[PDB]
Amino acid sequence: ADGVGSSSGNWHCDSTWLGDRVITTSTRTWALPTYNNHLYKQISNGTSGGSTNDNTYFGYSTPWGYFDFNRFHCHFSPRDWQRLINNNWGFRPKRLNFKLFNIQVKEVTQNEGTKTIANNLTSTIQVFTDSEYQLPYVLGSAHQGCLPPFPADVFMIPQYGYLTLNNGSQAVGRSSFYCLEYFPSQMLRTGNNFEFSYQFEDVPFHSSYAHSQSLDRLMNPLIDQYLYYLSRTQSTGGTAGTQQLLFSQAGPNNMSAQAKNWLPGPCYRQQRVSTTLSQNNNSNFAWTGATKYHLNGRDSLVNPGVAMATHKDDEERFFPSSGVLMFGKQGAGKDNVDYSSVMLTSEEEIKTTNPVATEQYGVVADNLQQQNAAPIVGAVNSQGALPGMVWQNRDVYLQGPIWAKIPHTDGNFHPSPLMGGFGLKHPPPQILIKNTPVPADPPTTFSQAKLASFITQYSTGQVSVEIEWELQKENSKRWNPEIQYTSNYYKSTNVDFAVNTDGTYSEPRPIGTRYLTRNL
Amino acid sequence: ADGVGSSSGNWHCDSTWLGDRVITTSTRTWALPTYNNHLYKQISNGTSGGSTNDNTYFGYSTPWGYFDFNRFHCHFSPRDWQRLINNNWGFRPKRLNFKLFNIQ
Amino acid sequence: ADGVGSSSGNWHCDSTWLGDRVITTSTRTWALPTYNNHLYKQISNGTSGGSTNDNTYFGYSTPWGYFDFNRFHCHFSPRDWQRLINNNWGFRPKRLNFKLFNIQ
Amino acid sequence: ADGVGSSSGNWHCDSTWLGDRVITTSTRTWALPTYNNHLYKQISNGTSGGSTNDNTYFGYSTPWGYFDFNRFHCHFSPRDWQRLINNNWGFRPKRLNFKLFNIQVKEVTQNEGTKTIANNLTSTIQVFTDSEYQLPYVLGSAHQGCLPPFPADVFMIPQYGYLTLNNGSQAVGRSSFYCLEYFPSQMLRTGNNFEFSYQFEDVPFHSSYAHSQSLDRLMNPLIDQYLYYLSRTQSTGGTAGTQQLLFSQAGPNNMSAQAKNWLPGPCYRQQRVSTTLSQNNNSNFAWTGATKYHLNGRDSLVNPGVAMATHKDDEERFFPSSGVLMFGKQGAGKDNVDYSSVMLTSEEEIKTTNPVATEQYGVVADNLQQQNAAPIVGAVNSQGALPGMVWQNRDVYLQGPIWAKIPHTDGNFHPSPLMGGFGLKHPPPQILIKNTPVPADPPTTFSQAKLASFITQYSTGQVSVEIEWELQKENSKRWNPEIQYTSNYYKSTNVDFAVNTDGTYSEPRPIGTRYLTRNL
Repeated sequence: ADGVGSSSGNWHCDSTWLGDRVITTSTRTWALPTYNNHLYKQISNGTSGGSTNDNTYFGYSTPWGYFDFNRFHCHFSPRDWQRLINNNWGFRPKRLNFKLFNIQVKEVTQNEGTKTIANNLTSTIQVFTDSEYQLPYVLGSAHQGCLPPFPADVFMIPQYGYLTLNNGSQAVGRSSFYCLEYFPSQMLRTGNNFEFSYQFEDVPFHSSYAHSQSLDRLMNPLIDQYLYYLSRTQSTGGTAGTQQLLFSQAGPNNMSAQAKNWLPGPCYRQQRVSTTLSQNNNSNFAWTGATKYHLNGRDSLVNPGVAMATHKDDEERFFPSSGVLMFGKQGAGKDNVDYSSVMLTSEEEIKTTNPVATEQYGVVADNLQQQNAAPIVGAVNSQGALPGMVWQNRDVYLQGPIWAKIPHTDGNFHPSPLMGGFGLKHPPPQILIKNTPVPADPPTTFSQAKLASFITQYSTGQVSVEIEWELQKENSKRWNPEIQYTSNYYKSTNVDFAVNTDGTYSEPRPIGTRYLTRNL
Repeated sequence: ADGVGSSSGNWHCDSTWLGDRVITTSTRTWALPTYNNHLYKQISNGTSGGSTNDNTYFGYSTPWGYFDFNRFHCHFSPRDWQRLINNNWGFRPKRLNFKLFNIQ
Repeated sequence: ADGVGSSSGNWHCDSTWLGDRVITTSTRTWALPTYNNHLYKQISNGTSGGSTNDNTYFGYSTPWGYFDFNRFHCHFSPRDWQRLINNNWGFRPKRLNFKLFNIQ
Repeated sequence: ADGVGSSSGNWHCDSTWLGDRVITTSTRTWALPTYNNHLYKQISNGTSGGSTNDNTYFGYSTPWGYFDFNRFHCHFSPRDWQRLINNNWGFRPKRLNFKLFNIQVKEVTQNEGTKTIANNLTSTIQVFTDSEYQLPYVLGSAHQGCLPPFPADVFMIPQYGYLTLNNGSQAVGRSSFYCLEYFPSQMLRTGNNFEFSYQFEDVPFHSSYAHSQSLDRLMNPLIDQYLYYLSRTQSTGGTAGTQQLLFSQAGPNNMSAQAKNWLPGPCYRQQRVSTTLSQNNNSNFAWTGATKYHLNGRDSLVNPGVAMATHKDDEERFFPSSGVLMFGKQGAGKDNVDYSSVMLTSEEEIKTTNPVATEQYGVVADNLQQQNAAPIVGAVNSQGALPGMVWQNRDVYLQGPIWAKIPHTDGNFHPSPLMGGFGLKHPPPQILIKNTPVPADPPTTFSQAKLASFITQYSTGQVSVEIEWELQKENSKRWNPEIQYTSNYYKSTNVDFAVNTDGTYSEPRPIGTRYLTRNL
């Protein structure tokens, strides 16, 4: 059986492409510190400080840590991603499998200036998975702390905390406080290992492709319609303008006037920003000119927002202020970092079905005309969903979030995450882990107070997560060649998606999933 | 079997409300020092000192320690206490179960 | 069998809280008059009177009456409502049963 | 089957004396009116009026009525009572059986000055028995409204109401309100009948007998004791009084000094009142000089009190103020009625084991003696229960209550009712009855308000209750004759326990149950 001298598992990273299933397994090495000196702590931010009313919060920061595998590049190598996005229309997860193994718990002490570290063989850790969804589910907010993209990186496990209802910095009566030690957990020593399995609930395949037809152009270019439209309301060419109702059949000449069975997806406008600096207005409109939503007296910037085409044809320089997912390049600052450091994603492929983010949805009439009163047409900046309306969801990326938890609520509309992903009602249960506190020597005379002196301690180990995927094979009679994701053919100082001289891994650009085409 | 590298048990805190039975489990981490340098000692207080006649005693202080779970809040969370006292007229214990494990 | 001198049913008001099911029964005493002297009648309101255009209607008023149990407090006592809303997240009806009896 | 023209049951009054079982059945005719016009009503009394702080209450008066059979003479004829109390030591109920039948519901209306009454054959009544004990249990307070003693009397069913926690006339948050229509009840028309059965929980036989030995006299009159007592602390007869401890054996000469294994029952003193007017003090001490108990700021007279001998030997004129059960003679007023109208019961038979009500329990020392300080002895007026203490319960009467409900509580001491009776934890379930309201003609145009106009209506019928009893036969070797209950041999204007010229039944005297003797 297991013991201090026999390893708890084996390293696995691999991808098994079998028919329609691709099974991706991965493994990393982690280190879990001691957070908050084994304490839960109230954390809050009020408007009495320098903070504003939108930035207030109230919540708790627990000593527990948690594993987050929720980004795609955790599970896919750039070459396995290329096989996926080039050769397949859609993919969805089926089941996953998860393991902790090879647990090394280490005590570390300080004598003057020297440091020394040593195994503690009797120490434990605590691991439970929240499979009844009874805790604040904090995954899916696109926080840092995921497994690294690159299998040779060692990563620090992030601290678990949660937010609760507040009023200002103060808490209200509905505010919940959760004690994570109040669950059953599994205590593991260095010989022990951990495992669980999970099976995804049925979800629509992520549709990875671009339509080969725009929504308005579904017509036959050759044949006229038998339907009529109102072409001309005035007498044409005569010495008088006497109004006369003239009708016409729309056809290849006027295709903007044809009747159509469907409408574009819903529009919620964004502000337009140009990459060229000279064009943008001179002021700071980033927050002020932003598109926000007002909930309970707190203005919240709308990010990334509803899926909407980034820009129209032959304008690549304009992008919606809050609209696009923005990834930073390797080694980029957290605050006020210049444009060249971030990587702006763009949705070109949904221009067909979805309206441009920075432009109006359309035009409606504002008034009832009269012989005296001219007709007036207003702009529709924000448009909810109407019957006969189709749209595309936002695209997933190699760097972006895999799924999200659909909040438990009375109703939702198209419960698909706005960052892109797979909306799940019962998402993969978040896994929590902590170093079991080991006390320093108590006094020899009894004391009621809790023990405030602990041994400085941390643990390390190996974690493996294996997700089975369901692929939708591309079956198409298109004659000409597709567009594929290909690496740059020309020479470069170093390979892309590979280490540099110093060993720093880097991902040069965001890679979306839609290179294939279908008919709209 | 058990050894230096395999843990002796798992953490359990939970409350199972089932019909008329509620089963409350709990777990804590403790530290047991060395009392009296491994000695029994006579202890006493007389009235010959500043003490009065009511406060006199005679007894022994052993090196042994002891577990006391005898308060309610050891076994109940304020929310599990609210389910109890709001929804039920009476309650009595039936049986208990006790474990030490993971000894360092 | 039934007749003029034997009652058609028994009074029932009660609430049976059993596991996940709560079964609420209720009983009332009613009186049904003669409406419209046994007549259907056209009723309407036009804008030619003092009424406005939004308040116009056209319809019929029948001699028939109808039972409406469609409010919650018909079926729940304030104490049975407190057991519901305090101790449970969600509730939905499953089936109902309805009786007229003791007709005078 | 049953109908309007066939009767629902037969009349039964009888007593079956069989071995150790006596089975007493009874039947009466009742009339149940319409109380409160079919309304529950808050009732209260505050101290803001003429009322005092002790007399405040808060509660509700329901339209429902209730059957009370809880007095003995409901179930026993004076001759059946004589067979019981003369020939048997103890008796307890076993089971009962209860029936309503022959239900006549009648409407009554007023035209000018004339009155007219008529059957309503379709009308119902509602009857439930509260067998889960979920209502205020109001039986056992010795209220009026029981079945009449005499089978030929027709009695009016009393109104049901209950009291709840108050503060002043106002109600507190724990105050309960009960709606009796919220139970399942059985609705009966004129053809229907009602029945239920009930089985008494095991109870100690009521001990009906007087002890033939006093508690202190259990000794042998012939033989001395081997034990010694302190007879004399001083030198006797000498020229000096030098204290010397002398001991002696108690015997036939001094039996007050003997050692004894037991003590008398507990004592809570009462004030002594003489029937002779010249002896009593001149003032009104009835309430002021009373023995009361103070509960939640309300002084409550202690009535009848703990069982204690009414008076000692050769004093029949003194009685404890609140101590004795007091029955009124036939046709006596409710308020300030003269002495000759009430019938005072007396406990002679418990003088043996129990202390006299109007006298102290005993004497204890108040101080530690010294050669300087004389010994001081105080009186014990109220004495709780000590180990090695025996007593008798108060006696039941032909007119008095049969049982009581032992309140549901964490603890009780000797849960036997202080009025006398059988304390039951699950007493016979109180039976509630009401006339189902029948509306007067509603208006022809709908109205939200509840229907305030009803048909004036009442019902009548026949009720039967049959109780099986368990007797403890008297088995005794006493040579000489007992004392028996015998009617007056001498002539009189009319028979006792029988009608007078005008048809008025009367019971001339209270009849206790203890004429037999046992050895203490």
